[PDB]
Amino acid sequence: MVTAKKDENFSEWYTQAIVRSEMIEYYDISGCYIMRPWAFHIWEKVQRFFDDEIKKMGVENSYFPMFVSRHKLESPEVAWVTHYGDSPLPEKIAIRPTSETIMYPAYAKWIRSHRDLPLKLNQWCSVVRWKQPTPFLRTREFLWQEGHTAHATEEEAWELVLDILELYRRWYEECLAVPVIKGEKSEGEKFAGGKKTTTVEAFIPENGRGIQAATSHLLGTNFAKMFEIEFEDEEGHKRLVHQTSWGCTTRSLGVMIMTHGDDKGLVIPPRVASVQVVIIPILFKDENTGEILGKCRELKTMLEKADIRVRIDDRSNYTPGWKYNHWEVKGVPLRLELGPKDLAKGTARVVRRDTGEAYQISWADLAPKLLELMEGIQRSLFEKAKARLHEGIEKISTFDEVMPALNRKHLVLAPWCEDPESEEQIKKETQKLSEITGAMKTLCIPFDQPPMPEGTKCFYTGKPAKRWTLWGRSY
Amino acid sequence: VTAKKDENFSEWYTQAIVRSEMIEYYDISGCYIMRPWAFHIWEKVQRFFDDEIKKMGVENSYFPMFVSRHKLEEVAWVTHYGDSPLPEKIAIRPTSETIMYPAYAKWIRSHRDLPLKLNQWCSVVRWEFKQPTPFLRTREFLWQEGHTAHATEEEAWELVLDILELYRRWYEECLAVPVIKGEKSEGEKFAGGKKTTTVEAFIPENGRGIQAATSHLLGTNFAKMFEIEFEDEEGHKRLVHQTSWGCTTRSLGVMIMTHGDDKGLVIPPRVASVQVVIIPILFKDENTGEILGKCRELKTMLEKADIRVRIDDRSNYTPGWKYNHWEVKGVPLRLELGPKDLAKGTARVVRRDTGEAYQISWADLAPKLLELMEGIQRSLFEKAKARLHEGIEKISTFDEVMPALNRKHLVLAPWCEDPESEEQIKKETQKLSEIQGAMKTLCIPFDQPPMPEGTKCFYTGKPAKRWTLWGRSY
Ligand code: PRO
Ligand code: PRO
Ligand SMILES: [Cl-]
Ligand SMILES: [Cl-]
Ligand SMILES: [Cl-]
Repeated sequence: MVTAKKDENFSEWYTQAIVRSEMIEYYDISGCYIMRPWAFHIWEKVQRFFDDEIKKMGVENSYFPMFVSRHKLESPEVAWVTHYGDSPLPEKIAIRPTSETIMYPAYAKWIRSHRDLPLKLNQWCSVVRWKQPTPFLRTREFLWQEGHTAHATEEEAWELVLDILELYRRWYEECLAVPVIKGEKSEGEKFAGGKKTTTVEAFIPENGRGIQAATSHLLGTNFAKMFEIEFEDEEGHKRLVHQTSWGCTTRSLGVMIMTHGDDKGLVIPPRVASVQVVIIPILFKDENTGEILGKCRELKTMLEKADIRVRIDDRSNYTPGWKYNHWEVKGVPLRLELGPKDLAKGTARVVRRDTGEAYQISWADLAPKLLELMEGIQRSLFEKAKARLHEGIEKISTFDEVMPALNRKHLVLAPWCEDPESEEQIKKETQKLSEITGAMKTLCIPFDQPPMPEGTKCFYTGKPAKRWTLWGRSY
Repeated sequence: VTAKKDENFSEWYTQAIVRSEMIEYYDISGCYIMRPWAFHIWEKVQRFFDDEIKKMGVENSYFPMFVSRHKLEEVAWVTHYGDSPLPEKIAIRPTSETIMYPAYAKWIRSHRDLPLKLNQWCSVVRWEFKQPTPFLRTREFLWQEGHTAHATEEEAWELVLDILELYRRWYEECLAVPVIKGEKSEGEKFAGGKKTTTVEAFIPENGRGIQAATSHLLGTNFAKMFEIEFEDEEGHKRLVHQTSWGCTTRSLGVMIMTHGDDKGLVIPPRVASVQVVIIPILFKDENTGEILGKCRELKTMLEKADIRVRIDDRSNYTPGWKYNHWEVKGVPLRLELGPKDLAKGTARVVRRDTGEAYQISWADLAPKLLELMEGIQRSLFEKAKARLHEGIEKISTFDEVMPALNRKHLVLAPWCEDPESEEQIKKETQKLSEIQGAMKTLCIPFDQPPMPEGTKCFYTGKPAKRWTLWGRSY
């Protein structure tokens, strides 16, 4: 059971929710965590969804080495292997922080003709980047997928950037039921070396902080010229390829926990629940023990015929109430209870994890009714989170409105001139003002742009505003 | 491929893997990029094995790749991040055991907590490889590693054998590679384990056995080291009985070696990223769409029967070049479509393993190909199975060893299972080859021939316990 309240000590609540649901075991090396099966199931669900979808686009999986040489890599985040035993290595080598400099010389070799394009590769793997750490959200080693494509034209690459971003929106919004906002990163927050970076952003109300949930980069021709990735044209001329890079990590899991967890623990959206329905037989004295177990197995068969993922917790060595607490901590969306009274009526009692509402459902009606309940729960998790997001964003016009909004734990949407030095000035000014990390930075320039009335000044510099921009305190 | 597989096998292997586009080289020695043509085979066997161990209640997990100095008291030391030194150096994991088993000691308290069954899909780094080659001797490789804890030895041993059977199916049903189940000798088992089981394969071209996968009955020794104890139903503290089991991308190497021929790779249809390559008979600048349009219609029809299909419509290569290209990659089936094929409603299909050709009506295309594919798969297995049984000589005395070794064979010999005799045999077989390469045990096969009363060990003279399989090996 969880005892910390989510709206009181949020970080203690998070620690308790992920430990007591058996998702995480803490580790002696700061920022590394053991990922226990209950978490890994969710990761497998979202991985299967994303892997199928990118296969439909013609992306093929591959595996590149986890080590990278000093020359190919050339910064402060990179872990260096420098010794073997007590002897120093002749040349130190790095553990991959990301694989651009690992794959792209191979791309340079593999690409000769426009007939070789597009090249579309993806890798499921872990990476290492070395603030204070948080399980799932900021860890030193994390699991991810990284996709890397090369195209003959820029327009084709950008289309792929946007298709991938849409997939990431589905990953968060259709699987995890986490609303996100699509936008571009500012020039100082984008991938180093790339042309343009797009992103989905999520919000965490309890601390009012924005978090980058996934990114899709138009690399353009910048890496192509640094790695000499050229192809021959139909015309016969040599051209640089146009590249994209895109990645998504186990941060998504943390975002889901924070988004849907409550004072009793996890709430797992049915689309990623390894167990959607847990069937709990109520055995007390020997009150029709075998008939109960048999009817439970029947119900499991019947529900699996509608592709519902069902476990029967018929373990002897635990009490039913213990089983209720266990699967509630764990976040299983639906609990089905069956006792001698329930066998007598031809019904079963069903409790939704998200709200606690109980239903008596006859056996014949179980499958369609539970499908309806699961779709209701998924949709309701999403809509409540989306409402919290809508009320977490203040639209403002001048700098004076910023500190009040931030202190309500809100994001700000403000007209901005998009000058890069102004972002640094704003970060430092908001840090200083919050003293009396507290800094506000750009989360993204949203795709969905309100109208910009003629003569709207930048909310900070007074120069003409270019676009509406989403700022907040960040992860 | 110019090297001949029976005549210069090392060379044949290197040429065949590179010309097949399965791997790419890298600027850090011993590391190889797995390109999709090979990674897809990994993905298929991974999915099969993972489905089957999930049917057993094994669940996947992830453990960090670093180990502290504190917890370790020939490791790779990470000592800096950026230009900044770490306060204390950390290390890259030597074992996963050293990270998982303290966690196991924490998680297991009561008989209620058993059995615990975990698996990890990950990569592994080994820093001392002698001279590298793809899939066999590499600085980094992929694998799965399963670790379980049970309340009794019988349950753990049951799982050891169930996993071994899954491994047999991995090799034999996916990769069409025949393997032999057995238990390792005392001198070749996992160090602190009770019993190690193995599937073994055989490479006829150099006559070497190669270990395909291992499933260990660890017993209670690791439980004693790490204090993985549980309280049983009567209140007593007992030690858990552990198992571990693993299998690696070396499996891909063994498939190459088994099925490849002088033209190059032959990939079993069950795991081939492309099962059917469609080759339009065209030449540059001629494309009117008639031939490519029919090729696309055929692709759609074959994909409806869940056949994995690729069309090679590249303009700059002649059809002969493409035939050679896809044969060197080892696509099981090629479908040639040209002007007469079009003008008569047929297609010409060629099997990669035998070179036999079929003129097939478009209507019959999808059924027939399914048939062809299953045939190819079965044929690949049974031919290899025959080679395996022709490579094993059943002997009785040491006198027969050196001849059999020189026929590039394995020997099945009655043995007293004394470990020192195993190391003596390694030394002598080795000295004899030098004067003309050592011969070790591969396994004691589960399938034991009858042992006539009073048979003596082929080397020591003492009473024989069991028939043991010996050979040179990888
Ligand atoms: O690390 C990143 O952000 C990009 C996207 C995935 C690969 N590299
Ligand atoms: O190295 C081995 O053979 C065993 C397999 C699982 C982990 N360790
Ligand atoms: Cl653009
Ligand atoms: Cl069950
Ligand atoms: Cl020799």
